[PDB]
Amino acid sequence: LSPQYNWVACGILEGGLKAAGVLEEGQYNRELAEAIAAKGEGFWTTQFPQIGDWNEDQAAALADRAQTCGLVKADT
Ligand SMILES: C[As](C)(=O)[O-]
Ligand SMILES: C[As](C)(=O)[O-]
Ligand SMILES: [Zn+2]
Ligand SMILES: [Zn+2]
Ligand SMILES: [Zn+2]
Ligand SMILES: [Zn+2]
Ligand SMILES: [Zn+2]
Repeated sequence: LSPQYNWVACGILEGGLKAAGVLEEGQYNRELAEAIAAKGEGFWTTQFPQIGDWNEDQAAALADRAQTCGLVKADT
């Protein structure tokens, strides 16, 4: 795994997610995704469905990085 997947980078991720206040104990991938997407919900995402799409796709990407870092549990 390239330098972007070690426990250091993963630490930065966890730090980031705790700073955003989206990460919580016993959390699942999908839960975290909804949380990340809820934080960027507002004017741009409602008035523009595509930005809404982008938002959720990023949230999805981050929750996945989080899952690989073992920050959140796999879906059931
Ligand atoms: C060990 As902890 C406070 O990041 O769940
Ligand atoms: C997997 As955790 C949020 O207890 O460091
Ligand atoms: Zn914990
Ligand atoms: Zn998309
Ligand atoms: Zn949606
Ligand atoms: Zn995914
Ligand atoms: Zn932790």
